[PDB]
Amino acid sequence: HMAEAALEAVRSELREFPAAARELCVPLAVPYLDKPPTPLHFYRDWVCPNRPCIIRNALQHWPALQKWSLPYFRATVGSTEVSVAVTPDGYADAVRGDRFMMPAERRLPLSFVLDVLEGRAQHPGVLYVQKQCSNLPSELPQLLPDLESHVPWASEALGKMPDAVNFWLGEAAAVTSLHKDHYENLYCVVSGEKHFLFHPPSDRPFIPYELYTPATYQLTEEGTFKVVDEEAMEKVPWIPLDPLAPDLARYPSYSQAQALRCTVRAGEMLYLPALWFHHVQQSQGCIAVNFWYDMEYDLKYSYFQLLDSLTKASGLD
Amino acid sequence: SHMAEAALEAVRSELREFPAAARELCVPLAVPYLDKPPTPLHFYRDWVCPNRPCIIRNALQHWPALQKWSLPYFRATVGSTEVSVAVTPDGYADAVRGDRFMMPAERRLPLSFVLDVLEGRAQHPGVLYVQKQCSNLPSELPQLLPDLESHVPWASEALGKMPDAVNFWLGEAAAVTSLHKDHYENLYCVVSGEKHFLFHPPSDRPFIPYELYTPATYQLTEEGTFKVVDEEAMEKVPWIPLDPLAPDLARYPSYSQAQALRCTVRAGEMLYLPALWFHHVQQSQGCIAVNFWYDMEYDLKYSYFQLLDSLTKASGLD
Ligand SMILES: O=C(O)CCC(=O)C(=O)O
Ligand SMILES: O=C(O)CCC(=O)C(=O)O
Ligand SMILES: [Mn+2]
Ligand SMILES: [Mn+2]
Repeated sequence: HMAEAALEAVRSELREFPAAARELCVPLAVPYLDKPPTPLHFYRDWVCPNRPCIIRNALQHWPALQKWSLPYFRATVGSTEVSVAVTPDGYADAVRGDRFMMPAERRLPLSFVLDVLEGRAQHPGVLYVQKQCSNLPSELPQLLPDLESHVPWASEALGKMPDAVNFWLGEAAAVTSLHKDHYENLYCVVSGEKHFLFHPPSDRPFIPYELYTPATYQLTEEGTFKVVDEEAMEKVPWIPLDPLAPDLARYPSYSQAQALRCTVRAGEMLYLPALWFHHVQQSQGCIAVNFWYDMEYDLKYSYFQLLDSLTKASGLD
Repeated sequence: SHMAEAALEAVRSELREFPAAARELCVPLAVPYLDKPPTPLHFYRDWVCPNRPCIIRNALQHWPALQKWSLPYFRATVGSTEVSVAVTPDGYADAVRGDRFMMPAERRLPLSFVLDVLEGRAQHPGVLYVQKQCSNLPSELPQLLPDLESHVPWASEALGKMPDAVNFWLGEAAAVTSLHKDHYENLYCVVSGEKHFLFHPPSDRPFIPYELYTPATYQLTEEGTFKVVDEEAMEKVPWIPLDPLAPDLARYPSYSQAQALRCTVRAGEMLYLPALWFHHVQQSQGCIAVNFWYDMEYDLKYSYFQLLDSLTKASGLD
């Protein structure tokens, strides 16, 4: 009886938190820094308040920035075998139909990827060097001397070294579905550009989540794609909504969230804070590197956990 | 419907678990000690941003006050100075008493008389405490400013701002500061004696009770008795009725699922009391203390605490 009234009160506060939080803590545009910050300034101004920014002139020390290019990769590591994600439509690790679709895993010489990117050669579907798991040192070690194993002022600020360094090189059709990571992320564009769409963690009440049975694409011999359910896998929660084409009929509440878009260009470094929902688009053959630092699990993390569970518990998700 | 009653219980269940879940990750079992002042970066990353307390030793060695300051030294130095003194019948200024938020009687007495009371050479009705705050050290006792620093340099650099106020504290052992929290980063410097702190983290809010009280002020009558005059001009004030020293578990049973964190801060030591932390304060007789208030950043942790506070009310736990 009366409990229903208490439930709507709780729901109203959860619905009001995302607006309150952004007016106080979320920028109106992802800000630019004229130069790398000091470790103290970085932690106080961006890391602790959990706020994104793009740092200019932070890679001028990197040999890679003057050297890296599709022709340079061909000459330098063309024969190196790399892991390449293949999908029919360019959405790896994304909800397609009623399944969480995982990429097809293929080993291919880098040279081939470069030909496909340049339109020199074809392949069914969409290619993306996107292995992660610190794929830069793991698969293209010969490129390590062309960059720093870490961002010194950022590593000093956080008091720890990165847990992984990943290399990203994909087709323009290769889109990363909206998701969040429990890492502090420094995303460095060496060539081309990346188009980032953001939601802050405090938008959680309006970001829909559902459980999907996991599946993987299997690439046939006939040049088509099959779906192989991962029968021996626990189910995985994921965000079904496309921020670029949101289904406001199924999840009207996403309109009450507010996305923050931005583009990061070659030579620029983006600080993407921990737990921020992000969706990523790239230019054809974009070359990028990102540094992952495990986040600190403190009051901000415990608070988000409460927000995430209460979003579900209150029936907003 | 029947689902609504079940949904509300799932919410309340998560809220009641949050304080224990949060403290396992974020709240220490005991207040840690530091052997020397930290660097600005270390101070921000280890204590401020994670929002957790510590006591810093050997941080006041540059303060002449640490060698000079004492009850006798003050008498010679500022004994004739008139200062605002809080007076209450029982030693509890800014505390819930019955159906009113009781504010102390503020009187302007020369400091020479306060020292007499503390040393037992003289007597006064009720309990004396110099706690006016509002930066009462530069405002009322400017002669003492040379004996210390106008701010804490390594802390000011870390927080990127200057202190919003510097307060002088001196009171009887019977004068207790009720449990409350501030919207400030607080650096509490004990110059002489000792202060005993009892803490609750912000995340204990689900079980920390709050009520709205009519404000009233004590009035000392010429006969040495205390009258209660209500403050009609102020709107109702929210305050914590509960006494961590004698908890009324019959009235507020839910405090038992909270967990207090106690510690003592001695002369020469500096406590970092993080913003929004609930704290309750006792002092030895004539304890001498100074504290720096830096305004907190109103960031995501503030919004999160505001949400937790609001949810505590919407859900019926408070
Ligand atoms: O670059 C991408 O496509 C994804 C990047 C990402 O997911 C991350 O850095 O956390
Ligand atoms: O010194 C006391 O008794 C209380 C001080 C206090 O409330 C504070 O430092 O914020
Ligand atoms: Mn990511
Ligand atoms: Mn206080």
